[PDB]
Amino acid sequence: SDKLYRVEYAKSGRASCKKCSESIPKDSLRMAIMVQSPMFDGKVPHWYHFSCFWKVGHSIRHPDVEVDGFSELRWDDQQKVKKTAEA
Amino acid sequence: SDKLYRVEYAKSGRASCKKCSESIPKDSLRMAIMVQSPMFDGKVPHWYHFSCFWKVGHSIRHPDVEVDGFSELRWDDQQKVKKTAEA
DNA sequence: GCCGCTTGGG
DNA sequence: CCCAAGCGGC
Ligand SMILES: [Zn+2]
Ligand SMILES: [Zn+2]
Repeated sequence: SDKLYRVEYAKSGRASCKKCSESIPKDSLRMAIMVQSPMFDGKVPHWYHFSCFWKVGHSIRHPDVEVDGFSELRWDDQQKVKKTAEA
Repeated sequence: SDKLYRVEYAKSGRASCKKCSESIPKDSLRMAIMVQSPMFDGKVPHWYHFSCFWKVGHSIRHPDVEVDGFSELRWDDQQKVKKTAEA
């Protein structure tokens, strides 16, 4: 995927939020900025809590196309993403 | 539990049959005799392919009460175990 | 318990 | 890609 963002239910509880540095609980809704690695050739996620992600300021117009993983979210959460992005 | 035997769909494909020595395929029906390790507070399974389990002299009168995991098997496999035990 | 395979974080 | 945790086998 060449998308800039990723959203998903946390696969583990081990990722640390880049903003607040607190861990992100398994299964919770988390979002990443996908960035190029300096260790190897490929993208790595910078994970944030859902709310922390928005606090650091993004202009995502069409979440469905711009955020990888969007379509695999529960409808409930897809709507929370769209809603949040628009505001 | 405290039961001597366990039956389940194999959690991996890595276990080797203690009768025939061949690997037990992931998700296949497998059976174990359970033994207490003197090295740690935990039970160790000797796994077997379903068919091989009966060829080594392991024997079962009441699967329902003797074999841990029996009631969680698919109906088909419950009747297979019960039938094979009676035989 | 120990260890290797697999998964996940980076 | 490297490293470490989680899981599975024993
Ligand atoms: Zn955060
Ligand atoms: Zn066998």
